[PDB]
Amino acid sequence: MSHQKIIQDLIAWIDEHIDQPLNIDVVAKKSGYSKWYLQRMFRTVTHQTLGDYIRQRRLLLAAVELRTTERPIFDIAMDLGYVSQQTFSRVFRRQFDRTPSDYRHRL
DNA sequence: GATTTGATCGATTGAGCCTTCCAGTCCTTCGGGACTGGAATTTTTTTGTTCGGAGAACTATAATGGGAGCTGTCACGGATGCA
Repeated sequence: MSHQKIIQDLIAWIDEHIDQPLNIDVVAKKSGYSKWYLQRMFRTVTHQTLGDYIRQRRLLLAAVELRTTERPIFDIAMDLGYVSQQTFSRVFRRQFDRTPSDYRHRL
């Protein structure tokens, strides 16, 4: 099996258990690889970060789960990768130049 | 609820550490799928012998008419063949 098939399955791996408390080290058990072999191969194809990749969409899916539902932000930290809200809001201001609170108020 | 700061898990990746994925080439080895001579075997028809079989003429005292066990009791009738 060539390597361009695996990252097609690696992105067919991730988007189904984002509401789960998921990490990179369980991907390496499911893909059988080591913990380090995931992060070299993503740069030949995407030229982005795969360590922050599973952390990017826990903003992007909390950009619709907070947006559609009436969920408050202090349960997003304990499940979607963090421990407190003071770090979750900072990753948003580097990505899309916004704060989480005034992200919904903009119709 | 929005942000400011210290260090540390992870690992931005960079090199550095190690055999297999598999086209099938080829190998010496060997009984199968090619039909075969030659040698054995067994009938399958063929040849022949011969004992019984079986067909056949002849048998010269004189012998000159059978019945031979039948039909033991249906009676009514419809045409018949005489008369």
